[PDB]
Amino acid sequence: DKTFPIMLNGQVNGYACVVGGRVFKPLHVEGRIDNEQLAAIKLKKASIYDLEYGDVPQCMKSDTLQYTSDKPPGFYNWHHGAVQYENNRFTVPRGVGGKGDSGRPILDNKGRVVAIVLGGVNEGSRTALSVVTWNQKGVTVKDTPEGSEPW
Amino acid sequence: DKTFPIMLNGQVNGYACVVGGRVFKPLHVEGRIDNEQLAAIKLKKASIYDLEYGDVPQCMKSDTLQYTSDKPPGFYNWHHGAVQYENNRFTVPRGVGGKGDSGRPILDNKGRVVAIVLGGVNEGSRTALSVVTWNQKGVTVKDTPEGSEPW
Repeated sequence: DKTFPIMLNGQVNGYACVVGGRVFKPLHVEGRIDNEQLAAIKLKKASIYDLEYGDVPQCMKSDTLQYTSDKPPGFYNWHHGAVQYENNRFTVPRGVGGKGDSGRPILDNKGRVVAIVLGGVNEGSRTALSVVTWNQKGVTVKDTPEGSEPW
Repeated sequence: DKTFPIMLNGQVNGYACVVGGRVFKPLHVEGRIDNEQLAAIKLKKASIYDLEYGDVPQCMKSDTLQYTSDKPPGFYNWHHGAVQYENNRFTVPRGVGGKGDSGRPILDNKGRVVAIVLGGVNEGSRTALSVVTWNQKGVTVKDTPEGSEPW
């Protein structure tokens, strides 16, 4: 995958993934993008989903396909781990989920983008993440667990 | 198959397809057909649906069988390559998409016509084709991409 990151004062603060139809960048994290071809994309504020407007040129758009709703309880790959659950997120091994590394998509076996992470730093021995998703009919619904912390 | 070129001062500036029941020829092109039995065709103008008068008799009828709706997203036999999608045209690579080759049919695995190209010289790194499609029961739909120049 080719998801360009957000650089704030030398280090990283988030990952602004590129999905066909709408480029995603969480407004919870800050910093400037460093792609000069994507630097002219208009920064448009949106709702509590922390969404950036998709003014992507069409030929380098839809390079990353996106999984629809009715997602199974099957096996998914996280970029530093693995998760297996349908309604909420499964237990993840600890250590991952620190600070300033959110926005990385949760993929599937076919490589389609299923979900975009927003939180999930630490929630005990079993780690559950606050993550936007598609519920049943294409409704783009965010979901946080109890006592969640932004990432 | 059986598709005809349109002559304009000795050079090719379009391709005319024939389907069982009615012939086809794009509106944006002009010239003379390359057949004596197609020289008596009553030419007429139409809307962007690209409707021509198929007044050919029984002598060369039943040339290309029409493909119905419920088209699968699989392989399709383009003349200069292959197209693999249903909702819109698959991103064909560069090089193809020149000029003067309008109206070329996109065939199937069983030699059945399913769409007729109209435009899209260049979109950038990829190339989207504006074709005519049949939506759900056989109603012909003209589908176009953003800013597609006729071709």
